[PDB]
Amino acid sequence: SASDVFPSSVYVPDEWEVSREKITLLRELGQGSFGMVYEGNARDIIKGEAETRVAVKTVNESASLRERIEFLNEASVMKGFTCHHVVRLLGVVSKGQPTLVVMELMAHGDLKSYLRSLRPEAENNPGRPPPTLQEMIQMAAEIADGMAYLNAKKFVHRDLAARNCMVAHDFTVKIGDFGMTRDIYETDYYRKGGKGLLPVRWMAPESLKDGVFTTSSDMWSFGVVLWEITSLAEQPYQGLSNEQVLKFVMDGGYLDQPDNCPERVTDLMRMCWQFNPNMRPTFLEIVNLLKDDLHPSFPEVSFFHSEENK
Amino acid sequence: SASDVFPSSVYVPDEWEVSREKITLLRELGQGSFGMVYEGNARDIIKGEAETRVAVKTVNESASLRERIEFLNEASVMKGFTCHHVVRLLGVVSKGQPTLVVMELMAHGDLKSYLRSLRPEAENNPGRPPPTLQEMIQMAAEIADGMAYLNAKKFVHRDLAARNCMVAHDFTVKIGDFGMTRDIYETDYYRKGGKGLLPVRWMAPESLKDGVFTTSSDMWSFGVVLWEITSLAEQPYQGLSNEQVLKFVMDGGYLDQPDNCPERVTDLMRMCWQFNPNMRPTFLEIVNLLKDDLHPSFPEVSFFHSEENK
Ligand SMILES: Nc1ncnc2c1ncn2[C@@H]1O[C@H](COP(=O)(O)OP(=O)(O)CP(=O)(O)O)[C@@H](O)[C@H]1O
Ligand SMILES: Nc1ncnc2c1ncn2[C@@H]1O[C@H](COP(=O)(O)OP(=O)(O)CP(=O)(O)O)[C@@H](O)[C@H]1O
Ligand SMILES: [Mg+2]
Ligand SMILES: [Mg+2]
Ligand SMILES: [Mg+2]
Ligand SMILES: [Mg+2]
Repeated sequence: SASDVFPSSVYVPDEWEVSREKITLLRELGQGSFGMVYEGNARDIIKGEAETRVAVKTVNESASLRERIEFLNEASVMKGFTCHHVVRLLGVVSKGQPTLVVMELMAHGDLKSYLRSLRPEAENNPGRPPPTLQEMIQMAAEIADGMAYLNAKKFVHRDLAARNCMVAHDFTVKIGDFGMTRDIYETDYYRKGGKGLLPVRWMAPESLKDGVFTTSSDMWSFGVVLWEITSLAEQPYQGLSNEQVLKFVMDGGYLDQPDNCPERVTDLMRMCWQFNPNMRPTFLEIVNLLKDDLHPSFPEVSFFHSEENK
Repeated sequence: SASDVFPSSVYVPDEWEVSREKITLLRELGQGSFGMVYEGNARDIIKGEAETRVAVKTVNESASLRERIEFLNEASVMKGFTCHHVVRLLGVVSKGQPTLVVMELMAHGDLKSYLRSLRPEAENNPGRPPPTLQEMIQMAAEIADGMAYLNAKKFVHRDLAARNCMVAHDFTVKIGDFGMTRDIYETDYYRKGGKGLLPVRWMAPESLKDGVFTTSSDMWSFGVVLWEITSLAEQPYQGLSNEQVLKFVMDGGYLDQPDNCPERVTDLMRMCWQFNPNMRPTFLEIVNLLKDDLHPSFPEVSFFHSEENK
């Protein structure tokens, strides 16, 4: 026997582990500043499905230690989430280099790019109109549901923005990009000490001031996401500097409604941009304002309608 | 930088990992033939709970390679289950020796021992009567619910018996012991080639004959569990040899009702012991026969009543 060598050498297998050769990579779907996203195809990673289209997130070998730490923690938080409106983790490859994070493919990429492509002028226009009021309401409901779920799990996303909302083949939007996501179970807030690049244009006054992040500051970013949707992904506060935005927002400033913004959307933004974080709605309330005019499938898949929303 | 060393050395942390020093062990709750079960106490393994009473499963260093393999696979299947009527995995310790599997404490141990302790004669009698009809129906419903869940997840337990049903502080019974559990997703059965000690007294005729195991053969074992409950954990087929049991059951034999067995319990056994596996009920049907006379909390916690039972 070599049963003494066993507990030393083979450990409890990680459920999430997929064998590297099961992954075939097709093309680049995105370059971050240190993170590649590929479209790919995977053999036998979902029970019953012989092959599964997928997105594969990696970090380049130029990744800093901090970047590797963050990707590592992004990978872990994703393991805990199961929601139709949150980008699904499907597997991890940790045996060898590079480390792959395998996720459901969101075929139309991120919302920001998607919105910009729907500008009439866009060189990459897909041949359909910009979003209808209906579609914008459906988008908002999906995003808020997904955010509602994460808040029910006691995480604050901290980086909600159209660039981090992913759009599927059927046009369903889902929250992605959990690098900045923090557990808030014990205290209901996450406080950040000083230095650390986070985009000030999506941030709540209190976060700008005290580095405090709550589900209510996610609500602030949600308003900015509504704004991107109704402006087809303009730059918020164009022609002001980050520094100028910081001051303005901390003083009570916020964005204007985009031209011809629907009154319903405008109304949600006003709620999102209440200075007092206590006064902003919850994501569950957002979904509740929208629930009567959504696709019929929404109740069958949403977090809001599920039993888990106890 | 040493960012090149990182992907080599630190991997995605396993969510289930608990640090060994968080575990304090109090006393032995059971010796298997190669597996210790301890009562213990764990610091900070459930969010919100400062300390958690627990059961800790290990294997001794005398464990064979096959035994270590099995414990390893028992640990993995448990990771996938979340049901009030299935013994909950809480964590694993894989850093160092020995490997610990940390589970919810089932304070009254296993049903078999529990039943025997309720015999009036028992030296270890706790000072309460044997189980009432009501309590036996509640037990049966809990076990069938738990088995219903596992079947919904496409696993066949293969070793259901009072010795593997665990009894909690509040007297709730839950399925445990997944060493023999097999995935049946693709085919709906698991076939076993020849050698491998499995107790013939809990087994279906077709399993005895063809080494085939289905949810319907789990239903067979469920009947035997009803029998143990109504006989206060007698030996099934006492005074016959395994060999004799094999032949008898394969021929159409089964157990007699125990003395003064309730007609309701008798009725379930008859269903469980239909020779044709197609003719036996499903665990969901069992729970459905029992649902109107169960504790009020049953619908709030059961698999049967949950949305997941889609
Ligand atoms: N699951 C998925 N399916 C399809 N495309 C995806 C995808 N995840 C990301 N992408 C594409 O790649 C781009 C970058 O994605 P993501 O937001 O995950 O990268 P990132 O480099 O910003 C992560 P971080 O902010 O933690 O460094 C997205 O804007 C999107 O178009
Ligand atoms: N979660 C738990 N809480 C309390 N006691 C437990 C327990 N799990 C097991 N025990 C006690 O230890 C005994 C052995 O438990 P278990 O059925 O897991 O051991 P085993 O050695 O039979 C596993 P295997 O069949 O895979 O080798 C049980 O009959 C029970 O009394
Ligand atoms: Mg990036
Ligand atoms: Mg991003
Ligand atoms: Mg044992
Ligand atoms: Mg056992």
